[PDB]
Parts: sequence; structure tokens; C-alpha cells
Amino acid sequence: SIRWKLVSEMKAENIKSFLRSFTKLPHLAGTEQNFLLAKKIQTQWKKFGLDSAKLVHYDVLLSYPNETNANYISIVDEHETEIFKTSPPDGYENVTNIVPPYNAFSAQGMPEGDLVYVNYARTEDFFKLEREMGINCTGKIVIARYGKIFRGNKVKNAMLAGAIGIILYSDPADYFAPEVQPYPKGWNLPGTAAQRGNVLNLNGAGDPLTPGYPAKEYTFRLDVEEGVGIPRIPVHPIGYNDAEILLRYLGGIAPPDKSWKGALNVSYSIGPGFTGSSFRKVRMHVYNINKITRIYNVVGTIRGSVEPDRYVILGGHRDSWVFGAIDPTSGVAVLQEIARSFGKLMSKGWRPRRTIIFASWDAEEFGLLGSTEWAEENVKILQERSIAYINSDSSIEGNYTLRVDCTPLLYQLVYKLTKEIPSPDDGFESKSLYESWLEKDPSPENKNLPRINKLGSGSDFEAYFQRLGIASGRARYTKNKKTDKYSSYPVYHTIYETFELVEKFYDPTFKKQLSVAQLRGALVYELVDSKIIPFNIQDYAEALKNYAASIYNLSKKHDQQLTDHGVSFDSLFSAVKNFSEAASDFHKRLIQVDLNNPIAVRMMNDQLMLLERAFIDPLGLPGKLFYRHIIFAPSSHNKYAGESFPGIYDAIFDIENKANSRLAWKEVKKHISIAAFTIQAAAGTLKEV
Amino acid sequence: SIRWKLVSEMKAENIKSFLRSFTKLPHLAGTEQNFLLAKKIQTQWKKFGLDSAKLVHYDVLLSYPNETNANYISIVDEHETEIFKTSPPDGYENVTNIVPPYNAFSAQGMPEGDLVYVNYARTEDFFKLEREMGINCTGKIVIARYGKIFRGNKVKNAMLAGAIGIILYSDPADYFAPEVQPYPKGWNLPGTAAQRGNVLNLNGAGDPLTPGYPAKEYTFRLDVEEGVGIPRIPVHPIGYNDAEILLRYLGGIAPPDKSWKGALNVSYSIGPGFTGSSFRKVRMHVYNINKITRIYNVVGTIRGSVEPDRYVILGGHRDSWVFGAIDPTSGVAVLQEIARSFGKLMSKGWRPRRTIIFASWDAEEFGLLGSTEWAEENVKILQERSIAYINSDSSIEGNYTLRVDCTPLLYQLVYKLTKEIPSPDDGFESKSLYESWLEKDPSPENKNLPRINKLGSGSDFEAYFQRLGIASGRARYTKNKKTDKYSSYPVYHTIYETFELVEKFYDPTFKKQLSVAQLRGALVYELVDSKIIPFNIQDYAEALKNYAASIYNLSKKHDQQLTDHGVSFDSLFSAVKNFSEAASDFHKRLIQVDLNNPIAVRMMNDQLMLLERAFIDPLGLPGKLFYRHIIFAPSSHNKYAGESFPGIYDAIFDIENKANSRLAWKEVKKHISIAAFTIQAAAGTLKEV
Ligand SMILES: *[C@@H]1O[C@H](CO)[C@@H](O[C@@H]2O[C@H](CO)[C@@H](O)[C@H](O)[C@H]2NC(C)=O)[C@H](O)[C@H]1NC(C)=O
Ligand SMILES: *[C@@H]1O[C@H](CO)[C@@H](O[C@@H]2O[C@H](CO)[C@@H](O)[C@H](O)[C@H]2NC(C)=O)[C@H](O)[C@H]1NC(C)=O
Ligand SMILES: *[C@@H]1O[C@H](CO)[C@@H](O)[C@H](O)[C@H]1NC(C)=O
Ligand SMILES: *[C@@H]1O[C@H](CO)[C@@H](O)[C@H](O)[C@H]1NC(C)=O
Ligand SMILES: *[C@@H]1O[C@H](CO)[C@@H](O)[C@H](O)[C@H]1NC(C)=O
Ligand SMILES: *[C@@H]1O[C@H](CO)[C@@H](O)[C@H](O)[C@H]1NC(C)=O
Ligand SMILES: *[C@@H]1O[C@H](CO)[C@@H](O)[C@H](O)[C@H]1NC(C)=O
Ligand SMILES: *[C@@H]1O[C@H](CO)[C@@H](O)[C@H](O)[C@H]1NC(C)=O
Ligand SMILES: N[C@@H](CCC(=O)O)C(=O)O
Ligand SMILES: N[C@@H](CCC(=O)O)C(=O)O
Ligand SMILES: [Ca+2]
Ligand SMILES: [Ca+2]
Ligand SMILES: [Cl-]
Ligand SMILES: [Cl-]
Ligand SMILES: [Zn+2]
Ligand SMILES: [Zn+2]
Ligand SMILES: [Zn+2]
Ligand SMILES: [Zn+2]
Repeated sequence: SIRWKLVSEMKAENIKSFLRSFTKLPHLAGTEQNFLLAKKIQTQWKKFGLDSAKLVHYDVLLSYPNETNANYISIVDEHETEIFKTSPPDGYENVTNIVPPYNAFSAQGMPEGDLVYVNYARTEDFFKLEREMGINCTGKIVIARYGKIFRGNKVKNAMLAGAIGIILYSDPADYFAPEVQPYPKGWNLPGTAAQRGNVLNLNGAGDPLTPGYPAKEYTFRLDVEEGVGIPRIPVHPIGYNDAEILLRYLGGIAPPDKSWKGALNVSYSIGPGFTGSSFRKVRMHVYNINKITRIYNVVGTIRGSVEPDRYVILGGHRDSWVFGAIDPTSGVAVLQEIARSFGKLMSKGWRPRRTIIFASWDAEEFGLLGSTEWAEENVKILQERSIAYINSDSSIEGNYTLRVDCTPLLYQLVYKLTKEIPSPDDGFESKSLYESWLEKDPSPENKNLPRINKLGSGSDFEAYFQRLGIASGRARYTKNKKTDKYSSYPVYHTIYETFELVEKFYDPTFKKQLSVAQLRGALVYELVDSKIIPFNIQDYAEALKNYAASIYNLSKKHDQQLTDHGVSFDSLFSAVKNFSEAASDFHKRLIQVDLNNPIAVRMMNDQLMLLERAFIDPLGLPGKLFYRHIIFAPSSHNKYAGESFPGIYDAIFDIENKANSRLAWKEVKKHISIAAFTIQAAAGTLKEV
Repeated sequence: SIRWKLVSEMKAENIKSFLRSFTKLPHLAGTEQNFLLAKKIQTQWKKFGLDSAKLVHYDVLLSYPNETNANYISIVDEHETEIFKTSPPDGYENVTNIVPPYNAFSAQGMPEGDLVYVNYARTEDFFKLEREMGINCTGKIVIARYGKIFRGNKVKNAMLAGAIGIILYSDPADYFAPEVQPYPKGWNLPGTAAQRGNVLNLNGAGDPLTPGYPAKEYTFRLDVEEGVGIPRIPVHPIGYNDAEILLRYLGGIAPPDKSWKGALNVSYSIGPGFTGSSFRKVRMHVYNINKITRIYNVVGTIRGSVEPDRYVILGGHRDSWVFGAIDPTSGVAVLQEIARSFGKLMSKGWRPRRTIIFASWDAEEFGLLGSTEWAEENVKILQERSIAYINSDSSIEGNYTLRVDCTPLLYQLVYKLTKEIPSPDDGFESKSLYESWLEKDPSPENKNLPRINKLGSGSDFEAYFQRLGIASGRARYTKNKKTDKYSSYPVYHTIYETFELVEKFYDPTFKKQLSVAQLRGALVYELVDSKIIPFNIQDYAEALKNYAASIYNLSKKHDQQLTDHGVSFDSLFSAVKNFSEAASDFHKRLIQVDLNNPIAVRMMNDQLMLLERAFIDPLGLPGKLFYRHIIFAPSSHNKYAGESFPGIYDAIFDIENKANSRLAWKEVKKHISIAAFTIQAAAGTLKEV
């Protein structure tokens, strides 16, 4: 088949050669090297035979350290004397423009005060501090370990708790795998290395200065003081050698339980303040600058021969913090090999039914900026014509098994395709990727199916799925959750994401990366070439039944309050029942369509394409204009995680502590009502008459 | 042709018989008689052969007088003694449930104070009072004449000026045509009759309690105190015999110029307060009740034979204030004759290409409620599938010539069809409706074309056009603007809208009403049956050039401020130029489409259908979530009038009086930028690649 030709043409050695060629130098967004990398990708796409390959630019707010006013954290004594001040990989000694560690979009400032340790700065950590531990973070500098949640959530939470600065650090508990040596001898994080990353709270907005509209040359810009999501306190990241020094002499209360203690040889006492030391106060000194900077997406096409006005997007970012050999450049290499394989099909006369859009996004590391600005520019055509969005970010975050996150529409296609892709895993040499994935990560809701996760955020599908309602999916290799307890991977967002790390420690044969390229490309192929779009709406019906049971179950502890305030889930369960009936009826009619009647086929394909769109509410979610999907949103507590029925979940979260119970329960009733309507409206789009 | 069979089958005598049958009794929304009228229409549609004819209900907030606490206005002396208190047509003496005059959704209250006359309570009238005349309306009861603008705008303006109540009255200057006798001898307004009507400021919201979502049984409802658009002061309407008594002894300043003087034998002095009289203070006593009440739309279909998933809607309201023989029942009679004629085509084997949706809306008089709630219920299918909405409200507001209001997409079709409809006008017996319309109302922008107006609001197309972006149009007979200076028509919204009024004074032969039925039906036919949707996008390009010139011209008096604040219209003119090029290119390709290739035709029809949608911004306009069209919105000063580039217009309106000039000019820059983007995005939807 053509699909088999596409998959079998892809080669591990080509992905290896692309990855080596793209990881010799840093390629930070907005810098010359990342523009050169865009031009290299564009030249390659033209060689591969794509119909178009254009640079599309925007001028967006980015953030960089000031080369002549370096950031640092210090400890001073009571005489204001500085007692302590916080401070390339082998083969890269001559690389001169590695950006020093910082947290992009930090406020500027030089706050000084007592230090308080806040664990992971999660919502439950700050609840514990205020409600159980007697700690008031107002006016304090807080120190938080990285991990568990998106770092911009930590900064939001610290600001809500009243902190005047937050120091982020990498605890070995979270970034040092047991019995692995630090880079370069192994793949662990050395104590000298800090994790970069932005600390915005954009909630889907894109460029901070231009929410809603693409950041073109003429575009209106908010004043920078009003840029969306920009934090109002300084934030800076340090490695664990420096953090150990800051934590060692903290006094005050002991850590409240083992879940607050990391792995350093310190007490993990909370503060505020020091004991047993010259150590008196902590200062931060953070002077990153925010500047409007040009970014460049590469956007290419293969136009459809039958339905050129229908799109499948394969998009992945290419900007990195340093070399980014895993994040994103492993995905950049996969995307080039997928485009090369589609080019080889074209060289033998093939053309897809629908149009493929290839996209290499810029400034993802600064808040999904290039992908979101392109969505904002092209929203009218994208929302009326897009079948699906397949991401192409990091392909290799671990070497254990596959991880897939996608809308329920795509479950059956994912399972189908993984059965036809050879497994790359040791011991599975005559078996499919589906077989090894099922053995290694079975779904909690059905032991005979591999686990597929909900979509959250933190990569470039966000605007497509959560704002525009375009069915989306992502797939990559990952670690074993049962045995590997570190967050992300040890060297994430550090200088040590090198080609050598990937080849020596993650995937020497490049077979695991190859299997990811084959699955991402095969997904695009099936979506773009199949006469009937390969979605299954009965899987969505089943997913809604699960989510409705889950939110109802979370309500049970409030049963008396539901009764007293006249709150019922009946309308939500009724809408889900109606949706299930409509989805069953729709599939019964779909198998009857006359495949030789192009309008009959197009009408049913439009119902398949527009079903995800029905869940999009233009009014958005409370306080979040750009999260419009009523079934899924990024968790308010952790942008990386997806939350189901987010309007209901957020209304009932911590409800027992709301000042006004009558008002709080009416908010729960509002979001139940909106979810019921939205599901019923979605069901209505499937109806025959 | 089939079109000629549709048009020629319609008969003046059938419209007359329908109108007589629907105007014998009042049919106020939410009352038994208007539910019976829905059932009568449904039975008729089934007889005519429609595929479906269903009642679709909602439970919405309505407002009615309290039968046991009647409303009134009084004058009291300084001893609190009431000195004056304000207080069926021939053949209708036995009709028992005529609603007394009131303004639906008035606040309740019994305010007492000095009276001030405020002319038409327009924005410019209150500017004149405060800025030129030295009058402070804070704490006053104001008295305003009806006319010029929507009455809910008057109430909004009075509330902003600080009034504690507003009395509305019908001045003969505005509702008594010269040398015409009052009803029943002629068609003029008697001095005893008051004009009913709602005084909400909904801005497109629909039912006050359920903005965004259809008002179903399970739906969340705002508390009534927070219902959208409900005024916070009492409002009540009176006839001119009563108003003359209230105005006669007003003292204080003389009327400032002749434009403030009406036609009563009083001075038109402004107040506050009285002179020359027992007349000391005015009181209002208004105790209407707001109640959730069931309403019923009738929704029917004729399903398309080729594209059943594409819709043309023919919708008109049927609720009235009393008998409503002009408003809306003349349109109700037209809609039945159109549906009957489509049924006759079906009886000979015809079926349309696309689906026709017929709709008889309820509660239009209470804020477009039935049409807007149905749009909110069905938004997902309507926004993806609707070609157009044709209204069927009043057909006969005067007897001079045609008036058409529609999107530029529809101009060429309207002109085309009117050439093929016989003119009903005396002296035009062998000529077309186009010919008589052109002679009587030539367009100011092109003397060789009849005038077509922009869409504003005040009837049921509003949600379809201004919220959802579905091309809309309306047509009706109207008065001669050059010679007839009264507002609306004299007996508008009074008890005297009777069948006898229409037959004796407006259109005895029913030929003018017939010509309106033929044009509304022919529009539906062409939109629903033509293989290529009959829109012209080059007419839209021309309209945008006109609107861009107009808003730029309004800016000229602020030239120095544009320079000082760095405001430019360049991006707007650039987007309009790009749109014109894209529209020309699109029509060049459209004439080349292979009419025998169904997917090629459907792709181009989708571009025609989705073009109006490109102008819809889900973020809405400032303070108005439900006005989303960037090119048109109802004027902020008069809901009945359409305004072009409303975001820019409202930002620059009265800008010289804004407290903070820097902030005000940045708002103008924001809306110019949004308009430029939106037009460029619309152009992008037309592009081939
Ligand atoms: C699911 O569909 C059912 C059947 O159409 C709807 O049930 C109606 O519910 C209303 C109350 O909302 C009752 O007044 C009707 O009598 C019901 N009709 C039945 C059971 O045949 C139900 O409302 C729909 N659910 C939603 C959320 O729209
Ligand atoms: C209309 O189309 C033109 C041509 O594509 C756009 O012109 C570009 O304008 C930007 C500034 O916005 C310049 O940087 C480019 O050099 C222009 N290219 C030209 C003239 O070929 C113009 O921006 C579009 N208008 C809008 C509102 O998008
Ligand atoms: C960088 O810091 C130096 C030293 O404080 C300062 O003079 C300069 O303005 C800073 N640069 C920017 C772009 O703010
Ligand atoms: C925390 O400290 C601040 C400032 O010293 C004070 O305003 C606030 O009341 C305290 N709040 C608590 C303990 O919740
Ligand atoms: C890669 O797989 C090998 C073999 O199972 C294992 O020893 C190694 O730890 C894995 N690497 C990472 C980075 O997990
Ligand atoms: C109508 O007015 C009477 C007299 O004030 C009052 O008793 C009654 O409650 C009112 N009805 C409603 C529905 O408010
Ligand atoms: C109008 O009168 C009110 C109340 O008496 C007063 O508060 C206000 O300052 C006055 N405002 C004017 C003349 O603008
Ligand atoms: C109807 O037309 C006749 C003849 O021109 C005219 O006398 C009459 O005033 C018109 N009626 C109305 C209500 O304008
Ligand atoms: N993927 C980047 C950016 C995510 C975001 O800004 O949403 C990170 O996790 O740091
Ligand atoms: N057509 C009615 C209702 C209009 C509206 O509420 O927008 C009137 O003008 O009174
Ligand atoms: Ca933007
Ligand atoms: Ca509603
Ligand atoms: Cl990915
Ligand atoms: Cl109308
Ligand atoms: Zn990434
Ligand atoms: Zn990253
Ligand atoms: Zn009407
Ligand atoms: Zn009316």
C-alpha cells in the first residue's frame, strides 16, 4: 500500500543525520541561528518536492538576559556583606552564544528578605503552608523545586501567596535517576546545571502583547506593563549545588512529612529565616529584558487533488533553549524525514486527497508563540477546513514505550496504525508497536487497550485544539512510569541536551525515533488520504460517559450542599445519553453512504470534521478567553495536564473554602448547564434531519 | 421557470384572507391566543406539504402589567393631593384582553420629583442639556417624545443622565401625518392612544436570564436582578392628550431652538418644575411584573434533494402588542402565502437543491427572544450550514415604494429579482418593481441603482447576521422619506393596528403586500435552488471601500490628534485593497468552475457561504459580547440603525470629551487594527492557495 511505502521509506539513519546536523549550535528563538535553521528546513522541503515552503514572520515579545547586568541570587549578612552568590558540554567548548540560565519573562527586581521553602509550589503546597503549617509567605522570597507542574503555575501560585521573588531549582529527587552517572558519563543532571524556561501564565493567549490577533507589523500592541501573563515578581533558576547552600541553614518548622523532603543533604526545614550560621537574608538580582523580536515559522504544503480546501497539519517547533537535542530537535529531525518520505511518494506520481500543511514553528519555548500567532492569522480558514493537527515536538523523552495523547476521535486510528508499525523494543523483534505498547502501558479503563491520555497543554497543538476545536494528537517515546519517578528527563531544558546524549544513552540505533516518525507520518497520511475521515464518534461518546461519571463522583462529598443549593447533574447525564444515541445513529448511517456520490460523502465528512468544533464556546472559560473547549482545558493548576469538564471542575474545586456558598454553588450550576447544552448541541450536529 | 411559477402562484386575495384570519384577536407573546396562532400556522404548513412543522419552546423572561395594581402618572400639589392622573377600536368592543399600554421590562417604582423635558432623549439631546443648556437631569423625572431612535436607547440615556423615571409620549409632530384624520376616519394616531414596546438594552443577548445559551428547562438562569439589559428606573408611555397636560405648565428655560418644539399647543419649555399653575410635582406609579413564561416558535422544513445540509431560513415573528395588523401580522400573512406557494411547487414534484427552514418566531416584541433563543440552540449547525436568512416581519409600513436592507452579498440578487416582479404602484402597470423603486428611491452612491440600506437591528435577523455572520436581508413597502416626516407609521404599536386600517388606508388591493411576498419568496428560491450561490463578493469589496472612506472622513477633524498619538488608517486601507483584489480573483475563478464536478462546485459554494462568517469576531465588540460582526453593528445610539466599522466609530465618537486622551486614542488604534485584520482574514478565505 501507499501507507506501507510511506512508512518503510523512513530510515533511522536519516533521522540520526538530520538530528546531528541541527544540534551543532544553539538555536534560541529570535536569534540568527534559529533563522538560519528555518532557511535550511525550507531549502530541504523544496528539495523534497513540496508544493510550497515559505517563511511566515511575526514580531512578538521575547525575553533574554542582559549581557551587561547578569542575574544572580545571593545571601547577605546583617552588615549587607555578600557571603554567597549563585553562579559548555565536552566537544562544545568553542560555542560562544549559549544563553545563561534564566526564566524568560521574569519581572525585574532586587528583592531581599527571609527565605521560605515551598516544596513544588503547587496549589496543594501553598494550601498546606497557609492552612496547616502556620506559614505566611507574604513578603518572603520563596524557594521551590521544579517538577510535577508547569513552572509558570508555580510562579502564579507564589504571587497569589504574597511572595516577593521565587527561586526555582532542580532537586536530585526529581532530576537525578538512581544509579545513573551525571553527564557526560551518564544521562543525569550535574549539580552545576539549571533548567531554563518561560514563566508566563498565558492561558492560550499567544504573544503577550497581541491577544486574539496575529502580531503583524501594523498590529495594535498592549503596553508592555499590561502584556498578558507576565509575572510581577522576579524568578530565576539554579542548580542543586547552589540550592543546597541556600537550603542548608533554613530554620523554623521541620518539613511536615517526607513528601516535602528532596534528596539533598539538608533538613528541608521551611523557614522563614536561617539558623546555625553569616547567613541572614536572601537577595535576588534579575534584570532580563523583554523586547519585541521577529520570529519565523516555515509553512509548506502538498495540495490535495480532490479536496484541496481540507487540511491536515503536521507541525512541530524548532526553537530550543540551547542545543535542544531532545526538545525539540528530535522532533525537528522526525518532521524532516516525514516530509522527505511524502516527497518520495510524490516523485512516483502520488498526490494526497486533501492538503497537507507542514509547519516548523518558532518561539514555542516562549509560550507557543509562533504556532499560536499563525492560528490567529489563519483562524477563518483553519476552523472551517481543518481535519486534524498532528504535533512533531520531542520524539524521545525516554526509551521504554510509546505515549500518545489525543482526542477520542483519533483513538481507533492510533490503535490501527500502531499494529502495522514494527516495534523498536528489544525482545519484540517480530511484533508490532501496538503489541509492545499494550504490554508496557495498558489503559486503566480497559486492560486490553494501550493507555491514551487526554490533551493538556505545553506544546503547539494548544491553540488548534483548545481554542479552535481541531482534532489533535501527539505521540512520542517515554520512560516507564511504574519504575522511573523523576520529572520530564534529567537534562531537560539544560545545556546537556546534546546529540551525544541521545545517541549514547537514549536510542543508539535510532529505531525508537524511527517508530515515532512512522506513526506521526502514518497518522497524517490516513487523515489526508482516506475518502471517509477516520474518526470514530462512538469512542467520544464513551469518553463523555467516563468524564461525566468522574465529575459526578468528585461532587459526592458535597451531597448535602448539592441538595441544599438545588444543584443537579441530571442535565449533563441526559445530554451524554443523547450524544451516545446520536453517535450510534451517525455511524449506522455512515456505513450506508454511497462512496460513489461525492456530495453524500462530503456531507458526512463535514459532520466528522465539525464534530470537535461543536465543543468550542466562543465565550471561553471563566477568566480565560482563549480556552474555549468545554470538554477539555489545560488544568488551572498545571498547564501540562488536561482536565475534563474544566468549567465544572474549577467551579467545584476547593468550594468548601469559598466565602460565599450561595454564589459558589450557582457557579457550579452555570457550568453544568453549559456542559449539558454543549454536548446536546454537538449531538445535534450529527443528526440526519 | 420554477421561479415564475412560485411568484405567479401567490395571490393578493390569499394574503388578505390570511391577514383577516390572524387579526381578529390580540396575540401577545406568552398568551393563549398566540399559542393558538402557532398551532394554526403549524396546521397550515402541514396542509401545504412541508416536510416538518414543529413547535419549539423556550421559557424566557417576559413582562406584563399587574391587573390589580394599574400603572399611571400623576401630578400632585404641595399638599400631596392628586390633581391629575393619566388614564377597543370600532368593531372590537367585545375583545376583553387587550393589554393596557406599558413599557415591558420597566423597573417598578413610585418616583416623585420635578419634570424636565428632554426632546427625543437622544445622545445629542442629553449632550445639549448638560453641555449647552445648563440642565442637570439628576434626580428628575424626564419626559421624552417617542421617535427617531429605539425607545430602549432613550431609557439607557435617561439612566446615564441620572433621571429617576422616564415618561415616553407620542407627539403629533412625529405620529400625526398632515391632513389625515385620526382613526377610524383616517390612519392617524388619536390623542388617547399610547405606543407599547420593550425598553431593554440587550445588545443582542436574547432572553435576559440566559445570555449565550438557549432557555431550556434545565438551563442556568441569572438572578432576575442581574438579567441583561433590564432598566433600573420606571418607564411608562402616554398619548398626547395626557402629555399636553404634563408639558403645559413647565417653566424654566425656553426651548433652545425649533428642533426641540413638537406640535402640541404648549411652550416646550424645559423645566425643571412648573410655573403658572396646583401643579407641583410629577409622580410615576409603575408595577409591571416580570415572569418566566413559555414561548413557542413554529419551525418547518423542506429538505434539499442535493445539499440537505445547507439552509436558507425564511423567518418572521407572529407575536404582536395588540392585533398587530401591520406589525407583524402583515408579514405573518406573507409568510403563509410563500409557504403555500412552495407547497404548490412540491405538489408537482419539485424539491429544492438545499433545505428551506421556515420559522414563525415568538416574543420578538420582548427583545427578539424566540428567534435569538433558537439561534443559540442551533448555533453549531446554523453557523456551518446556513446560506442566508430572509426576514418576514411587517410587509406594509407605508404605500410609496420598496425598502430593502441587506448585506452587500445580496445586492445583485435583489436587483435581479425586482426586475422580474410586476410593480404594484399606480402608474407603473406595465413596468417592474425595480423600475418603480429606482424612480422613487435612487441610491445616493449611484443614481442608476435603487437605494439598499445597511442592516441594523430591531427585528429577528439580528442574531443571524450580527452574532452568527449569516447573510441576511429584509424587504417591505414603506413611506416616501422626502415628503413623509413622521416616525414609523402613526398607529405603530397601538390598539389601532387593525385589519381595517391596512385594507382601507394602506393597500386596499393587497397588491403592494403581494409584491413583497413575491420578492421574499423569490429570494429564498434563488438562494436555495441555484447551483452556484447567488452572492457577489465584488459588491462587498466596493461597500468596504465606501465604509473605509467614511470612517476616515469622520477622523479628519482630529488630524492633529491622529498625528500626535501615532494613529493611522493605512492598515485598514491596505486590507480593503487586498480584499478587492481577492474578490476580483475569486469571481474570475468562479466563472471557470466545472459545473459538472460536484466537489469543485461545493468548494466554491463553501467560500461564498463562509465569506460573511469571516467578519465575526468571537471576542465581540467592547461591552457587547453578542455583537460580533466587525463591519456592521446596531448603532450604540439607536438599535434600529446600522453602523459601519462600529468598533472604530464608537472609539472615536465624542473623543474630544474623553478624560484620558492617551487611553482614548489607543482604543481607536486597537479597533483600526482589528478591522484591518478581519478584512485581510476575510480576503484570505477567498484565496485559491
Ligand atoms: C435529551 O433528549 C431528551 C428527549 O428529547 C430530552 O428530554 C426532554 O426533556 C425535557 C426536560 O428538559 C422534557 O420537558 C421532555 O418531556 C423530554 N422529552 C422526552 C424524555 O422525550 C432531553 O432534554 C435532552 N437532554 C438535553 C440536555 O437537551
Ligand atoms: C495587503 O497585502 C500586502 C502585500 O502582501 C501586504 O504588504 C506587506 O506589508 C508589510 C507591512 O505590513 C510589509 O512588511 C511588506 O513588505 C508588504 N509587502 C508588499 C507590499 O508586497 C499588506 O500588509 C496586506 N495588508 C494587510 C492589512 O495585511
Ligand atoms: C542592560 O543593563 C545595563 C546595565 O544596567 C543597562 O545600562 C542597559 O540599559 C540594559 N539594557 C536594556 C536593553 O535594558
Ligand atoms: C500575612 O502577612 C501579611 C503581611 O505581613 C498580612 O497582611 C496578612 O494579614 C497575613 N495573612 C495571613 C496569615 O493569612
Ligand atoms: C535506555 O534503554 C536502556 C536499555 O533498557 C537502559 O539501560 C537505559 O537506562 C535507557 N536510557 C534512558 C535514558 O532511560
Ligand atoms: C400585583 O399587585 C398586587 C397589589 O399590589 C400584589 O398584591 C401582587 O403581588 C402583584 N402580583 C405580582 C405577581 O407581583
Ligand atoms: C447634578 O446633580 C447631582 C445631584 O444633585 C450632583 O451630584 C451633580 O454634581 C450634578 N452634576 C452636573 C451638573 O454635571
Ligand atoms: C396610500 O396611498 C394613497 C394613494 O397615493 C394615499 O392617498 C394614502 O395616503 C396612502 N396611505 C398611507 C397610509 O400612506
Ligand atoms: N514547552 C515549553 C513552553 C510551554 C508553554 O509555554 O506553554 C515549556 O514547557 O517550557
Ligand atoms: N421590533 C420591536 C422589538 C425590537 C427589539 O427589542 O430589538 C420593537 O422595535 O419594539
Ligand atoms: Ca497575537
Ligand atoms: Ca438565551
Ligand atoms: Cl509531540
Ligand atoms: Cl421584514
Ligand atoms: Zn518542545
Ligand atoms: Zn521545551
Ligand atoms: Zn415586528
Ligand atoms: Zn413591533
